[PDB]
Amino acid sequence: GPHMATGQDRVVALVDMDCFFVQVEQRQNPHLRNKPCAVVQYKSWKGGGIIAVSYEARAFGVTRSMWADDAKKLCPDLLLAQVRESRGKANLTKYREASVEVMEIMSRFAVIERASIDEAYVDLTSAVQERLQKLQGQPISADLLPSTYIEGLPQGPTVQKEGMRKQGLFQWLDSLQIDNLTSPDLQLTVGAVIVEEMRAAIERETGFQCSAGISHNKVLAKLACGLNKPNRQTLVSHGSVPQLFSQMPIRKIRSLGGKLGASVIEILGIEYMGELTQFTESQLQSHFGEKNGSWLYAMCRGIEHDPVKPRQLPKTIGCSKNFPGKTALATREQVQWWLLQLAQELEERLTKDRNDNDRVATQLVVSIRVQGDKRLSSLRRCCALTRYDAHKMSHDAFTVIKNCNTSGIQTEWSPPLTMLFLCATKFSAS
DNA sequence: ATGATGACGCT
DNA sequence: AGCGTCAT
Ligand SMILES: Nc1ccn([C@@H]2O[C@H](COP(=O)(O)OP(=O)(O)OP(=O)(O)O)[C@@H](O)[C@@H]2O)c(=O)n1
Ligand SMILES: [Ca+2]
Ligand SMILES: [K+]
Repeated sequence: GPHMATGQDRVVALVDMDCFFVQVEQRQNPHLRNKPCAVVQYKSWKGGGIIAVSYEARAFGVTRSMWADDAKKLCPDLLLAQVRESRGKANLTKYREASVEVMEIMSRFAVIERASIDEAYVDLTSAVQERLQKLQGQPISADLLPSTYIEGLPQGPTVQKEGMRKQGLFQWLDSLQIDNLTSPDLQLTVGAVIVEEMRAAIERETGFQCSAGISHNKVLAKLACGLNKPNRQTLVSHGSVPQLFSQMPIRKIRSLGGKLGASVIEILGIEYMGELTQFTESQLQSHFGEKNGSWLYAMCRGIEHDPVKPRQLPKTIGCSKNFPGKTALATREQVQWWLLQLAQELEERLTKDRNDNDRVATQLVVSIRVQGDKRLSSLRRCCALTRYDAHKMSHDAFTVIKNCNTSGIQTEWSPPLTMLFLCATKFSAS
């Protein structure tokens, strides 16, 4: 009752760019705009691997991981943009720089947590409180929420998508208590107004469209963002959670998409997030551990406490290349040349990072895979990163992995290497 | 022969 | 430290 927390203390938004890599290429090349198109890397094996897909192309069944030769069988007019290749490997610099453009814009509105190349969480609690004061109780016009969906509405006693959307928005606004400044539903609505403004600024200043979710925590904001894509935003209120979760497959909630979520389903004999409410917290802790059990107990009620962490820059800077099947590295010369290739790209990115961001990495992580292992990584070793010098970094990487060579011959490498990875970590201010 | 990333938990 | 999970 009066002491039962409802997890309505914050306003959190998740902003996610639509078909990011595709939009980056379509901004650069206007011939790709408003067309079925995809982004592909490499080209020789089966036309290249598709890594991003425009919504027009998704209508034909094109998906990520598809070989482009196979995507062309579903969508013969599919247009393709190729990832840049430098020093023999895919180079994602264009997308990292486009990401910085977006993140710097969102940072004007609030402190962000950079979750990925194209996603950021925003804690809007303070900004909402401010905007509510600037209001002083005037109602919020539907005109301020032109691309907002209210999940769960319309409901109660038109056949077009936008008609639905407006009907739900009208019901939501008509029931709002704009007089109470601590009403959570009011706070979410003002949050959504701000997110409309943020999304308009991103589009105005970059050309890029995005979707967003607005709720009271990160999991609900992420789920919300996915409900109405592309180019729309969705508000998921605390009150909408019971119905939303009642048919929500457990795997759709962030962190439950893998083995843990599969075990929740199998051990408890359930399918949907809402079914978790019927277990005590101690029961869930007994099955899934103290941390996971408490998290599930709260999360299935719409409650989660993970803070939006103030972090706009990535914590690691890594360079990786696979050498699949027949191309696995079988000579010391090969291993050494590719370590140098990776190390040169890493040196370039590290020097740029140090000039831009006033920090220096202090640890170099080297990771390899040997032919035969089902695990993505077969060995990971660290060494000191004392100088931004590619030849030194590649020599140190070789020193820390060279005893993996089963070969009795000095020149050969066995088993051959199917993956090389160099990662700079443990940043210090400079 | 998906590939190239990136954050965080466990021991 | 080194490995694994989960995600873009
Ligand atoms: N396995 C994956 C995943 C992502 N990505 C990259 O991260 C970007 C954002 O990932 P995403 O949000 O999951 O997908 P999206 O392309 O933005 O499309 P949308 O968000 O559904 O509109 C993609 O554009 C790139 O394809 C990559 O490389 N491999
Ligand atoms: Ca996206
Ligand atoms: K994303």
